[PDB]
Amino acid sequence: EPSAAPTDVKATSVSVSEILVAWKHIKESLGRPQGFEVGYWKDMEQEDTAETVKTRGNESFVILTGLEGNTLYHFTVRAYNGAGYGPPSSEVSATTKKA
Repeated sequence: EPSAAPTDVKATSVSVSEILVAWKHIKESLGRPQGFEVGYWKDMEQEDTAETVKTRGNESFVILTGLEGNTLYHFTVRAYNGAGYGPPSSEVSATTKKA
């Protein structure tokens, strides 16, 4: 079971519909993930409406696509493996571009 959240989490605006989320891998002494789950939600909606994307393997970023334009998004990232989900990262935010 992953025991720690990823660190150095950053969200970066890419375009009207894309945001890059990147993080640092967890120390192996804290567990070995099958991947990470990124939860994301629009600011004007609850965290309980969050959509999720899973990565698989050891890449420490994902470019989220199909996002609403000119919109503040919030993100958290957590590791996962067969035994379950690890704790979530600090929340980060970025806004998709305008017009």
